[PDB]
Amino acid sequence: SQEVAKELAENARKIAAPGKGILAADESTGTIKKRFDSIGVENTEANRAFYRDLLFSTKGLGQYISGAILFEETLYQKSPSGVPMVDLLKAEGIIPGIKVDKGLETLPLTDDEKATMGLDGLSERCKKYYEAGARFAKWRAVLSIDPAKGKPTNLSITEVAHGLARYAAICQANRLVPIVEPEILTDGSHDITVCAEVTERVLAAVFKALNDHHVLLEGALLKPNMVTHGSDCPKPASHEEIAFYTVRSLKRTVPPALPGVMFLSGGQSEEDASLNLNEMNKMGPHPFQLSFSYGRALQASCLKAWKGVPENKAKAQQVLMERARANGEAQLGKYGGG
Amino acid sequence: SQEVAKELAENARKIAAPGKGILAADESTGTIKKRFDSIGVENTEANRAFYRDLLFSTKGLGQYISGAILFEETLYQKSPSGVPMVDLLKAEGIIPGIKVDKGLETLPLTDDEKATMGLDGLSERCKKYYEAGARFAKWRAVLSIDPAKGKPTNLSITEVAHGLARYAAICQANRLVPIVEPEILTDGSHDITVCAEVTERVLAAVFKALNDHHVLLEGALLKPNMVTHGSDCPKPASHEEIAFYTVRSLKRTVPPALPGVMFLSGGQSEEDASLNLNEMNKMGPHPFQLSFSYGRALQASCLKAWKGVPENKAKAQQVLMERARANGEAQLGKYGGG
Amino acid sequence: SQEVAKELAENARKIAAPGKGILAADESTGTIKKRFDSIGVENTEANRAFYRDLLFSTKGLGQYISGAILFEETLYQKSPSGVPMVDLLKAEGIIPGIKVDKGLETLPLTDDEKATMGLDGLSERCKKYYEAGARFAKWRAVLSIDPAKGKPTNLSITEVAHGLARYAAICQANRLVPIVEPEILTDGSHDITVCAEVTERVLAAVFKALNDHHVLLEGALLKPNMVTHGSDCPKPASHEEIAFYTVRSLKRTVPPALPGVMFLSGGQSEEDASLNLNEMNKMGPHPFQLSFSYGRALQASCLKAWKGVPENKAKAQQVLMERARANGEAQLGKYGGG
Amino acid sequence: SQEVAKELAENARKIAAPGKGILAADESTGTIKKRFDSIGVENTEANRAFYRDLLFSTKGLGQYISGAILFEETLYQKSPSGVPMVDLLKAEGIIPGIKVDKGLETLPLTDDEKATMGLDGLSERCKKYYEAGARFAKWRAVLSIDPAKGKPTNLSITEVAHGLARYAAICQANRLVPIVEPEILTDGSHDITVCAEVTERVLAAVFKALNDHHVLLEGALLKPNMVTHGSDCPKPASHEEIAFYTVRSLKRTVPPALPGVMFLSGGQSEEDASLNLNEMNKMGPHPFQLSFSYGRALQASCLKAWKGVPENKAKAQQVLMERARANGEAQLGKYGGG
Repeated sequence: SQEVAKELAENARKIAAPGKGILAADESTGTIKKRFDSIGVENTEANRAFYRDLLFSTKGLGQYISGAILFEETLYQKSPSGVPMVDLLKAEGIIPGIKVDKGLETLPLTDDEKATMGLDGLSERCKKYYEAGARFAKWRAVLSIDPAKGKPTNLSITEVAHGLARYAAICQANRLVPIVEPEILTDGSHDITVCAEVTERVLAAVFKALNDHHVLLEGALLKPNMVTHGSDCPKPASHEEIAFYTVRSLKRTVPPALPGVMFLSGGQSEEDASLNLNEMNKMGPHPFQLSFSYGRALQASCLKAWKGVPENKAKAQQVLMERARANGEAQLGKYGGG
Repeated sequence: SQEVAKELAENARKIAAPGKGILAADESTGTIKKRFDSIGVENTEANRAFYRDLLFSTKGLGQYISGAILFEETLYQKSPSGVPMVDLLKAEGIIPGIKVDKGLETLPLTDDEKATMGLDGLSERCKKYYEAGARFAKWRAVLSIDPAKGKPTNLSITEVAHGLARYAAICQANRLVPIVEPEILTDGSHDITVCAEVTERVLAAVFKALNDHHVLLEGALLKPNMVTHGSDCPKPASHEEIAFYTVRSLKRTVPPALPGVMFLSGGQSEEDASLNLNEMNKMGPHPFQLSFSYGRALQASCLKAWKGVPENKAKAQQVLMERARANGEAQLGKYGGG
Repeated sequence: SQEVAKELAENARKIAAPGKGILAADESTGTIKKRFDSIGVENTEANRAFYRDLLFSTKGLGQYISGAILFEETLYQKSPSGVPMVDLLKAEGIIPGIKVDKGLETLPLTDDEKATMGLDGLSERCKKYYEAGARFAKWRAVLSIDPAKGKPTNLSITEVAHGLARYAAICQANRLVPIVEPEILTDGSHDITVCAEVTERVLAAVFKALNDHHVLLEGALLKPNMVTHGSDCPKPASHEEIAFYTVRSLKRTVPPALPGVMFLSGGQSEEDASLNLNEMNKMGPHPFQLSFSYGRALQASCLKAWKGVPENKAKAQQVLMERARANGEAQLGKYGGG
Repeated sequence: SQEVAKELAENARKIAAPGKGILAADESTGTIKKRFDSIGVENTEANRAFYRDLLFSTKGLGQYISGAILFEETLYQKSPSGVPMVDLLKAEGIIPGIKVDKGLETLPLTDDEKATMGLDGLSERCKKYYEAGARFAKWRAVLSIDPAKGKPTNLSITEVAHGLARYAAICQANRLVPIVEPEILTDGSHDITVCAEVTERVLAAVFKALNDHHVLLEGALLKPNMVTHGSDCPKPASHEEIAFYTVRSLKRTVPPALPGVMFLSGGQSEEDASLNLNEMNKMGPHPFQLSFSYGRALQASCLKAWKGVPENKAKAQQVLMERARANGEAQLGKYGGG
């Protein structure tokens, strides 16, 4: 359908807009519990509603945020003051997105390598989510690097690629732009060069599968890890190194019909997440927009500021805006540091 | 686990027992509605319970039937007289089995080629079904032959193989013997030789995938189509031909660690279904047991006899027994015709 | 080896230089026989030497031609006047290249689909050719489109990709930049959209294989067909269409680490070959250089001018220069027509 | 061609005849040099001719040897007394076979993992070899187990399978039964269970590729390693273990349309090679004939007896006969030890 293809491509380009990127706010109940913990907030619906409203009602946010990934609860939620979360996003011109996977399950007879579940009923969910205001979807797969254990195994990589390709095609049949997230975890003490090799291998398998399932790259986005040393390493790789190996790994594997690569921050500090993106965009221009789809790296300071205390709201929204601005500028290679 | 492997292999061999095979009684509500229609029975739970009890309470059935595939409702059902369906099977020494797929969905951007859905929550369902008395599972995939349209497409075959391998591994992790059913439909007017070529191609892909997912063949069973002309053909292929091409297609693709091949009857008459199996077992002995997993081909006369009329019960159970005996004898290559 | 990688990447970029492209002059004895026929020249070594010298001694040719693909004879040949062919190329700053495949052979049990032969002794040949002055290599694979016959078959595509990946890796181990040529023939009456679909499928398989064999894309080049209607079609597709579908097919499949895509002209007129390239480069800038590797489309007029008559030499070299200029300008999207 | 298929299947069954197996006498000049060394014989043609004649003229050899694999020299050789080597084989009713690979080459950018070369000109060679009296061919691929280095790598396995499938199809198009030899070397100190896992993985890939290339299994033979501990292990696995894991690895992967599995002895003593085969055939009957294709394990004592001394001829031929008888009896599970 030319009409569906056009819509998907237009929406994908709008999400990958220059100077903008994604707020990943799609923490499940159990994932958000953890965050609310760090600042000693109790995880009532009302609080989740307060926090999500705090994010999405931030004045001017849409200058830097093109799209927000929601958890299903939030998609159908109202702010404490009674406005639908989707209408907050719409007032800032931020496109609502929806996490659609059902999370992870061990692959039988692997060393705790994970499949991503969620295809059953996906098509029907996508239809409902579109009617609810979503225009893009997210599905996260996870791989581990462990050279001693041959991780990621063939089965790991082939499963991740199968699920991502099926999900992406199903999204596109339902007018949702799929974000394809094959996250290679930082777990371990491998060097950046090992991450690079594994990332290239995984992305080659993912894009071959996307092609096999007839996914329209013009109407899709990628959300990969940056290429870094493992998290058991004592010093992080330099920003220059991370940018070098990350851009190279992408240029080696990703066809340029894909309109955007929206990195996950994967445990990086807020500042590193901005600086590492900025370094890639000094190296511009590129075949595709290199931008951000950040959760913690946009939210961590905002949360630690808000503190569960309502009174801390304005301060926390200002802090969210500082980080959104930083990453918008980093998209353009114009972030000066903070 | 040696213990789990042992159990699976023992159970698979028990299902593929000489002189016996499977009653496929796993019709969904909507599938059973159709059958109850032909004889003008209304599809109440009570009737479904009456009919399933009529099958499973048939005295001596376990002489010829090693295993019965149930629909979930039936697994947790009681006969009209109040005995659990599973306890009827247990009294005849018939192993309960459970259909675990969630049925079919179109693959995006194919010409109505089908994925089989059901992996989400499968592992947990298998655990519950095992506790309920199931010891084997069934998952049906479907492929079409259409040479003009390049059916079955690569995407069709690769999806069918992926789902069957994932399902089989998940079953085995939960102590259930998986029946792997990749049914190539008879739709169309292709010759038996075309069916043979496609069957061999599909089975080669299925068994490579089973190997890739670490499925234990000793603890699995296959439920393939026989190799026949398409159903738009004027005369069926001869029993000798069907047996020739079917056994050859299997010998060309199936490793002999697999303990049984339990054919689906796929629209064949009750008599053809018996004769075609019998012809294969004159050609014995074989590397694996060639037997039956029949639904209509065991049930059609039984249903048309029972008529929804209770009074017709004994006659219908006698008729079921005639067909069970016929197919048990056919497993041994000793069926004389009926 | 950083050193070998650096050399390959530098040389690939030099071949894919802006405003320049490749003269494909690697006609075998039997292929060149045909050309010499059209103008009634007899195929003596001396004539082949005269014609190749006529091409390579063309004054100023290196303004538009970065590289020349030779046949083995020519690589070790002297011009009639006694100068080595390689030294003619070196005086114009044109990089010598070498065809290294051994041509085509039918794949058993296909409908005359072709494997490309040549891996045996390739590594050793590459070493010798490098010592002889070659810095890049060429290997041609061929695929056919026939939807009724399911061409190109899986076996066709997988063989083409295997041979190209093996060859490319072997070249790179020997310091030669591989030109990867998977030519999809124009044979048949399929529409441009069918060519596009098949081209994308083939390129996806080729680049996955290149990744699997550890080929360095930064040190390689692609020589694909343009995307066109089949040659049994009455009107050629418009330049705009050909450019649209060709650039899209590339953007959909080719990672942008590849430095150049040097099209084959595949039976196009000299003028179409220039105009179609020029149209793609109005659509610039691109993720990779889109340029030319033309044989007939650079040579046809030159040959028909020279006529086997020596006296026609200057005229024929002027004619070669007109076409080289045209295609150099087309690389830049600045060709005005001829 | 029914006619070619019939011939191949008949010949494959004749090679895999009960109570018989293959003498692998296809040592290249450089391989035979080594053997002639151990007993201080100088490697003249005349000696190679003497030794090969000593083997092939052994009276009654054809009771136990169905087929002899030759090196090309030997296929076109005469015995010292002037009889063609092929005519010696024909007088004993032994089918001549021919090694057709061109040996091994490193795969670029692997840790010295090997491709097998030889496809170029294979078809034409097969035609000539058939005219010369060959009716079966051999092609050896090699893989290593090194879990620390992820050997055998995907590239290793996929290359081995590609070459074996291409070669097998080409042989069959030329009326030669292909012996498919994917030898997993014993190098290293891995346990028998690791060998088993790797063997199963490799055979699954090989047989999927054979299917993809349209190889007729009924007209082919396999020559795999037995499943054993690595050669750096202090005690060999027991005969019972080796037989258990070897038969299981085959039953798990090899379709039973294949008529024979003719093991390589891979560094085993003459006695172990016989006992290990005999142990497998106590476990009979099997889906395919389990037999032998032995070089050293048939020849070692014969060579050490002959000593380069002509006078030792009769003794050496008697010794060859003892080992041929032993392995013929082992095929039948009736060898009592020596």
